[PDB]
Amino acid sequence: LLSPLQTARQLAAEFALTAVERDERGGTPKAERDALRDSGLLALSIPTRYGGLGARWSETLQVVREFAKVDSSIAHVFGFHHLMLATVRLFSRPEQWQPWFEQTARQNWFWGNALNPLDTRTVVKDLGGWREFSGKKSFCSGASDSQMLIASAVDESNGGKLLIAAIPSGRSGITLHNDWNNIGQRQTDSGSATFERVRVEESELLLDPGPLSTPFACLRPLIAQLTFTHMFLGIAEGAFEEARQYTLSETRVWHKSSVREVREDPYVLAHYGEFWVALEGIRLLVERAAALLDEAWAKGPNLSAEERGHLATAIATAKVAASRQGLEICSRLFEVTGARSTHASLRLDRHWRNLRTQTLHDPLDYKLHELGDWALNQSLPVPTFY
Amino acid sequence: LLSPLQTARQLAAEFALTAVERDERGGTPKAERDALRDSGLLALSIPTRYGGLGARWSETLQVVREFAKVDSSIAHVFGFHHLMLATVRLFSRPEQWQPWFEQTARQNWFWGNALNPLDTRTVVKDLGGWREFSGKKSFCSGASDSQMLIASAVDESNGGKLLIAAIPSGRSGITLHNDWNNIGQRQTDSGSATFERVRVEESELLLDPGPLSTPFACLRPLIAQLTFTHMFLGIAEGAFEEARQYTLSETRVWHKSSVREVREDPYVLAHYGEFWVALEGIRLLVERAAALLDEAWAKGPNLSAEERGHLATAIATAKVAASRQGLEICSRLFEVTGARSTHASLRLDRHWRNLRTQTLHDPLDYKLHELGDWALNQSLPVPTFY
Amino acid sequence: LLSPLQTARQLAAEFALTAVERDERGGTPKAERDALRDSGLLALSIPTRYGGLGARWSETLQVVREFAKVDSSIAHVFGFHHLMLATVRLFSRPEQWQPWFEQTARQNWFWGNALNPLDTRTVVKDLGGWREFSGKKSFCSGASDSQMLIASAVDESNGGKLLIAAIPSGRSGITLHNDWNNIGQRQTDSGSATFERVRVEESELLLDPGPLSTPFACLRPLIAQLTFTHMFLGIAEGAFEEARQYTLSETRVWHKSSVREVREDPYVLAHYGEFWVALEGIRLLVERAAALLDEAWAKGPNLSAEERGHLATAIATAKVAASRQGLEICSRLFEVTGARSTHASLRLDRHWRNLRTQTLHDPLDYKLHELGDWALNQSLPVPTFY
Amino acid sequence: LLSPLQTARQLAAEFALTAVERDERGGTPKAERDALRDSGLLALSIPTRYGGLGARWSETLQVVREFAKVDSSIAHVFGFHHLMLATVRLFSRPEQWQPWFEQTARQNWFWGNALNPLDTRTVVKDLGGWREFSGKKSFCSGASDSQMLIASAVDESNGGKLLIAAIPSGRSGITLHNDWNNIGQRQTDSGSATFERVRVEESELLLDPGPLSTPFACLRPLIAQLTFTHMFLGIAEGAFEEARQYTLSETRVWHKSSVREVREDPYVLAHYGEFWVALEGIRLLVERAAALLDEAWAKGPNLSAEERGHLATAIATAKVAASRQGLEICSRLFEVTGARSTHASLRLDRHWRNLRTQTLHDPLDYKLHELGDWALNQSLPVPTFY
Repeated sequence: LLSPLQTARQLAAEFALTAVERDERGGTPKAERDALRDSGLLALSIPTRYGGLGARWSETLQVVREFAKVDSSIAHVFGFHHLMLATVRLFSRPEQWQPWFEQTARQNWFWGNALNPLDTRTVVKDLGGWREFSGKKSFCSGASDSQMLIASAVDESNGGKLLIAAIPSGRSGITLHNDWNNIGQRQTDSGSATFERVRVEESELLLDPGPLSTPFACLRPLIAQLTFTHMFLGIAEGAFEEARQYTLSETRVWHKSSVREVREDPYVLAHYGEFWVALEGIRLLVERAAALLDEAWAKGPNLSAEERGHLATAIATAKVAASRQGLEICSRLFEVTGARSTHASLRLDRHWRNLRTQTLHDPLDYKLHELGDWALNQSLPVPTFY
Repeated sequence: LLSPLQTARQLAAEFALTAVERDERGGTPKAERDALRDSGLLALSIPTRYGGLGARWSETLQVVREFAKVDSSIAHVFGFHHLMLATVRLFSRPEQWQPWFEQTARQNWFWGNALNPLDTRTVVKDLGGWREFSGKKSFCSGASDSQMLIASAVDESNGGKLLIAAIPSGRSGITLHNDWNNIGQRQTDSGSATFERVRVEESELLLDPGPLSTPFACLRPLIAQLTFTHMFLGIAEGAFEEARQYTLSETRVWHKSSVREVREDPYVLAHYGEFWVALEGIRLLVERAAALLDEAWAKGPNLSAEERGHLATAIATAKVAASRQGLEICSRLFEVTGARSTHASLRLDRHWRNLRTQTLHDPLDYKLHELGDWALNQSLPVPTFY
Repeated sequence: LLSPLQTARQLAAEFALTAVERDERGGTPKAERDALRDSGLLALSIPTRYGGLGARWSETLQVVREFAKVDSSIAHVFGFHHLMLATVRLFSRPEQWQPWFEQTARQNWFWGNALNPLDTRTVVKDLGGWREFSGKKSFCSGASDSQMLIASAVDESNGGKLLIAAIPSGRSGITLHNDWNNIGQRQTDSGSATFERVRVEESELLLDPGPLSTPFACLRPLIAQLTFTHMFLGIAEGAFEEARQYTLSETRVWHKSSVREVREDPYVLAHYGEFWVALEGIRLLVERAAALLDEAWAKGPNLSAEERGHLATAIATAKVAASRQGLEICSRLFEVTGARSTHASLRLDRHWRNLRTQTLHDPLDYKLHELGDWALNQSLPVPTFY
Repeated sequence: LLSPLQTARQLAAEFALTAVERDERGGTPKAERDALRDSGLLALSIPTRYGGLGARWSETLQVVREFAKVDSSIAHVFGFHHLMLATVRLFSRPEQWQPWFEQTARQNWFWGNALNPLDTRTVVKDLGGWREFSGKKSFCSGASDSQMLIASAVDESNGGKLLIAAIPSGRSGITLHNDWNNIGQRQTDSGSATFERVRVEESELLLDPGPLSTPFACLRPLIAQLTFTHMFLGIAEGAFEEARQYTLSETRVWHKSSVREVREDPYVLAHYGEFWVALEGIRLLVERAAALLDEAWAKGPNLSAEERGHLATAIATAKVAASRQGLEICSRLFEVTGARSTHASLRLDRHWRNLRTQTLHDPLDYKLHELGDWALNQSLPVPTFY
């Protein structure tokens, strides 16, 4: 009866009831992941001809942003789920990803991450008709309580070429350790995994056209980067709104203030003006990047390298603004909520913690280096794994 | 044969040949204003039915922004000219502004500013069938070398209510001092004037609906504020482009640098990345406000107070970002141009000086206060004179 | 055999072995407080003629700063203990504070805080030869596991004047709730308490000269403010040292870096240069304020209001720099420690959490307001309760 | 009748009467340089046994700071004059610098700069008993209206080794072009020069111990760096004080302000609090560097490399804070002086211009790299020319 956005807004209102408790507990949010299974949003990005909803990427990422306002962990695993589907859609043949799309929309499969282009501990051995992955991996976001995984391994014999495959999460030889113990993103299950002679069929390798091939295939790392960017904006929007309610309800004026109510304090209003200017700038940069992704995705295999590069620059521009100005909002909001807002039962610092931990996996200094290379030299970004 | 934007860019190229020498000289850019007269751009905002070009406000403000990249003083007087035309359009009867629009488009009249809501020195005396303005005025931007002026006066008999009129710039009793001597905006002719029993006919009064009346009439201060905003963006864009060319042509690497060329220095590239993130955020905010102005203007006298309020918030949001981040670009650009870019023949500081002097008339602390009142209390800004 | 600074450093080393686990646990650090009892440092500020160690305030605050580098909660309760001793020294007669100094140095009494000038719930009733406190109090830092408390109450019969007393922490009618549950300062025991007809003798009242009386007595709020300031500097120094060791031991260079080791990465070195500039500025400001406190304290009751005012300005100046630049260090350090430094077993965010929660009780916007009133108008700050 | 500091304060009060006019004119401040000749301050740094005043370096640099508050150009040439005397004192034999010291104190010689370790256009040829310098030089601060110059040349035959000499400014073959045309430091005469077969005696070469030899000799670039640092603080202190007088005298409240007078506006006072916190931090860092220079200078040829390095780090720390926070003060002060403070007759932007132009010859990014190398790796700075 409701559109995807309304369905996501209804789920997020329910997630918000337990978001503070679940930040303290951590672990796997089994009940929340089951609600995502039952809502049908796991097929949001799948076209209608496969039983999906057929949303544009801007709409899919809008839901990730909506979840990140109340629960950035749920947003992370949800956004990564659609990133895994985008991975098989871009790296494999239609004979592969079409059945995967159909089965996902029908059985509500949850896709987790086991792909790390820097963790080289997992290697692949060829046994003729099948492959075997062996080694350890780190940062396996969404691996727990998932049906499918995107797993990677290095060749060693082929100069260390990276190999990507789509395998069931419960396949023999895969061990999810569930050792994720972080200060933020505490319910993304980004722990480690162990692969011991994990059989991989040739029909499960994502080779045509494979990673980092056509500019269309090179949308994969950009989708990953723009997924985090929508999460960052959502975190800041959620921290801003929760700070707004605390200021208006349970915040007393400083005893030296000239205003009787905190709604009219000049310094408080100045802080809120700063938050607004920052958020409005981030919103437009993120949404423009989302619109450019929609138009680039529509090009399909005809996508040009120049258009891919202009999209990469727009995404990184939004990601820098979302990272820096978003983190400043999550810290400065305490100056308008008051000394009583630091009570442990509120966990108001969770927004800063979640944003602080995720903005580190992609150092801002090297993104500014790339944006400056474009601004000064008109150099397009080089396609690499995210 | 050429669109107004192409005509503006062609003028801006010629203006740039003398912009540095004219910044030192100050005074009235008479040759540059005569080029605007012969270009037809003085009728840009006038609808085609009155002999004008019929551009939307976003297109007119884009030309203001394009002139500001090379000559912010010309952009200032050009934007204020169209602001004066919007003043009679919004405040007076069609029997008044229609002939004014017709004669302006036909004779290329240059409209100047003699309106100062915060200067109480000019008073109006009612003689019966006509009135007379008497007093002193300051900040009369574009008054010199103009054909018409928007002049204001206070009625000390009616509690000090402000009265606005449109009178010929050379009417008996009007004396222009040409004492404009400022560190920035040095060719805006913003000196002082003296009114000695200047006759004002009743037909020249802007009374129906008059200033600060309907939401449509309350677009006048927003157009003024958005005109400065496009100028602020243009100044920053011009300083960026000029710094870019200097970095690529004359700047030498520091002797202790790691790169052999300044194009690859990581600190230089990081600075340009910061400039790009800042500029892209300003550009989207400014263009978004321009689009809402187009949509608001199209409503005409059916414009609601709520839609006017959302436009005011969008304009102020873009003005804060353009003012703060723009001035930071005009200062930090010297860190990538080098110690030899401060030669007085280049006047590279003129962008900073122009932006620094103009951001003072609208103090940012009170704009942040207004934006915070909306962000926290959802209070729409009260329409006032700009 | 060891100086007090050497004894403090030796304790700080042992405290650091469990500081991370105790930050998660919260509650009362009973073992750490017993170590302070056996170390003799509870008599650090007491003159040698009363059995104490006779340190100057700069030396006592240096120990607070040294404890804050590894355990800001212990530094908080340790600094407040000496603040309570300064309270009776400045507010009461020598016939009162001399025996208190003697017994404290001889029995290693731990003095806690029950003073809250902004909590009007505790009232005093005059029964004739004695009085009784009744009401509820919050933010009772160091009240648990303490021998003496500085308690306050309001006299609703005399216009609400605040009355301060020094009473045993275990006197009949005093109930400690131990409900302190905060994101930071998690072992300061700053929970709430309830006073049920708690008898207070006239000899226990701090009336001569009493609070906010002479300039010498007005040093009490400045000592409190400077105690937090040394804690803020210590937190930032501790976070810096811990980030330094992590950078040199566990941090790995970004895969797109230009250096083979993280020690030579230009962005990493630039961050550490910013931390050094920030820390050196804070250190000098804090130590300069400590020196003026020593000189002010030496004047005794001959202290002038002007010298007290210049000290207040120097302390607030150092507190602003320590608060703002300190918190920035605690956040930006993650950009040089890396994505693997956010593991929950390290609790590297504890420095930010501790500093973020404590800077809220003294809002910086009003400290800047006070400092501007001196910088512009040369107006000395009015002595008030801290 | 007056001490050096009082004499400098009396000169600076007279310089301030014409500082605004002379910023516009530029050129050589002949009258002001003659006042320095007549005051005896040109012998401030010369010991008493040579007819000088015998000031410590902290006192000499204090005068440079005092001049920079009213006239940064005069401060620059005055500070460089004593830097030239320090050059012969550190690089040459007492048989050379002692007569130079005596003649300077007796005849009030003004020493100018012609030393540029990066401008390699001036070469030296050996003719047996004498040398000849030939080439062009840039940035010859204080060369005009001077009696002695420190001139440098490259050997070419000895692998390009730099050679430094002290020669009379009016020697045959030297041509001072007086083409200094800059946006700031407009009266330092930092134009170019031409050397055509300029004879240099062997007794005029500064070779024992020569440049960059002993750690004591390596104080020369540190004195140069600390001279600029005192100038930067003086510029910011002077801009702050001139802004203070304008705010209190001729600054109107914003018409939307709640305060009746500008002395009590909350945003204005906040800005002044920010200025105070910044200035106080810079003052302590600069003065601590000045004290360390005094103690290092007293070591003489016994100065250790470690003590020289710790001084270099302290100086650079003060220089970064003085450069960045000083420039921010010179820009932000316009937000408290108002829109009427940008009048060209005030030249209030001259403080920002002077500081902006000088902070570029020593890029802050590479100083932070050096301070970070110490903060992280305990690496002392490498002695190089300034």
